[PDB]
Amino acid sequence: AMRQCAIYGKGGIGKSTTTQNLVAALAEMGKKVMIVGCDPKADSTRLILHSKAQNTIMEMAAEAGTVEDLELEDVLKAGYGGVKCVESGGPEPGVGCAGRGVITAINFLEEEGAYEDDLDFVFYDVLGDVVCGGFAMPIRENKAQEIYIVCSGEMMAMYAANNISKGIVKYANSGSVRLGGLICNSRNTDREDELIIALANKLGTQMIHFVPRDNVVQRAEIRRMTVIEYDPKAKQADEYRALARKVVDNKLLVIPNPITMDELEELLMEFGIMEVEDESIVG
Amino acid sequence: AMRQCAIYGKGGIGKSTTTQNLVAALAEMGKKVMIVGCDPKADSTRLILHSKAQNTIMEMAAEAGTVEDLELEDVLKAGYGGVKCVESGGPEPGVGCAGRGVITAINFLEEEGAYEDDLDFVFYDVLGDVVCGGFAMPIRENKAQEIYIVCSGEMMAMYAANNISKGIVKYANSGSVRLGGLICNSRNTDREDELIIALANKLGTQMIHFVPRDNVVQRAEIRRMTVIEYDPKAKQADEYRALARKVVDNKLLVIPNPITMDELEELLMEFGIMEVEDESIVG
Ligand SMILES: Nc1ncnc2c1ncn2[C@@H]1O[C@H](COP(=O)(O)OP(=O)(O)O)[C@@H](O)[C@H]1O
Ligand SMILES: Nc1ncnc2c1ncn2[C@@H]1O[C@H](COP(=O)(O)OP(=O)(O)O)[C@@H](O)[C@H]1O
Ligand SMILES: [Mg+2]
Ligand SMILES: [Mg+2]
Repeated sequence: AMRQCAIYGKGGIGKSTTTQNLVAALAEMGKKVMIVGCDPKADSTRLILHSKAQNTIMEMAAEAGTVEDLELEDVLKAGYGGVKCVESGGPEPGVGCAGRGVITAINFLEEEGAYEDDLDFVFYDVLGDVVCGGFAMPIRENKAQEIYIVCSGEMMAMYAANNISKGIVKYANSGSVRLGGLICNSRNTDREDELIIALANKLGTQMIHFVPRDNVVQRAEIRRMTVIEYDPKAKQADEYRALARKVVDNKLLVIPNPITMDELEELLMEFGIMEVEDESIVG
Repeated sequence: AMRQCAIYGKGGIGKSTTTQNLVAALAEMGKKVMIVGCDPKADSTRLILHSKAQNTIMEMAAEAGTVEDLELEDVLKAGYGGVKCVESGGPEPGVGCAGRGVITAINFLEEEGAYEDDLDFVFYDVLGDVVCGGFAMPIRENKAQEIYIVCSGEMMAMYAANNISKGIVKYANSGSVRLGGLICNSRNTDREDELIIALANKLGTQMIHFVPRDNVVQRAEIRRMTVIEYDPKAKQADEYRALARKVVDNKLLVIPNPITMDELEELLMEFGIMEVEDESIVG
């Protein structure tokens, strides 16, 4: 068996940091994992590969001739813990559709047998600011059964979580795409954990983990590593191991109940997030 | 004469707060302004209209029959300082193209003569996480001559600024779309002003204003107002008046020089943004 998972969320919310660290923790447990980068930023695999980034399927297809010309053994790259890595890429700004590379990449990986019987997990790291074109494809075409949304007490982050949830509902008449959980990537603000638990409950899911804000992430990433590899003893390494454990153990996969903007505003005001003057722990 | 301006930037960076406050300051000066919301979040006019939000052209066209059926006098709404307001709207998550409403809205406003000879400014408030479909239309179809990008020391915010700049370059062989400036929306971090000045210089533009992080924004917005209307004496009201003055006075409109991710990473490391442990002013 293999579990096809996607990590969605607004830009800069922590999808790639959270995904690569979660996947490093899964590899540390003995899981076989593939990361498929589905964000035009195309740095979703750099911490596994110890690299600047990774050349994209779009770039490699352009050099080879066509995508069907590429070899999977030439495309996939293995890094920390034997984690397999691939980047979709996408057109330059202002051209066609920012998500078109995701469609090409997932279809190529499926056609060429990348989904080996011994993989335990695939994680798609997907841009979530718009739910359309190739960014919607993992939901619309039933590629990722378990959606985990990285979010925070930020209105935009919660709005994005709600829109991804609407996408899941839209396509629920076929396939098996479900919301698996919210991951709160901390803004170091009072009652943020309570806020995302409350949002999860309104959507019908759970807050699968509260990831603290820890500057060790900046120190590991300057060195192109996951915290798991950079400092296995770090407090934050144990946080990603806890998230990985709860993902492995998770059995709650729902058709979510999207909320109104009235409900989103009520949550923010209920937990006093917009009335906070300073961080929970200054420094 | 009228100046067609667009405010771009990543989600949650401060486009709508900055645009509505800038435009309130322009109205306070005696300028005639229209805001065109080009973000599916569709809350780009609520602080001018004292409102929850505004019904969108897509919503109103669906109720009327077709868009060509709508009357401009029924669509535009005036709020604080006589500022005229309209929202594009867009399809539900998972459908067609998130930006399609922007195309319909701008074409309708142009056809129906919304661009009255007495308007001094139009501001499009445009989603900037992807530069494609209707989100690219204001650049591709020469609708906004002056692009101002709201950004911060956040890598994602600078990446977005660079991608919007690539879009401007892509379409520079026709029309007159130019980069007018970066607006730094402060994260209360050391040397962030210096970082965005340095980014502006590499792109060939300027940092037109450094907008401080001020919790008075949360207090005004809870009451559905700009800071300009909520508290005309506020320190932050004078910040938006300074931005408005520099926009009125700006004559630097360039074809930008997009940078590499290497250059973006070099900027972050040069100004020590990722090595900071606490905010510049705690609290
Ligand atoms: N838990 C965390 N603590 C500290 N910094 C974090 C944490 N999670 C993410 N970051 C930082 O936040 C920024 C954005 O994270 P990233 O995963 O690249 O976002 P996305 O992939 O959603 O655009 C990066 O600078 C990253 O190092
Ligand atoms: N200068 C500022 N100081 C304090 N809060 C701000 C400031 N600018 C924006 N905000 C807040 O940041 C959030 C996002 O701003 P918004 O303009 O809605 O972003 P966007 O339109 O780019 O998605 C809102 O909660 C807004 O009140
Ligand atoms: Mg990423
Ligand atoms: Mg907005």
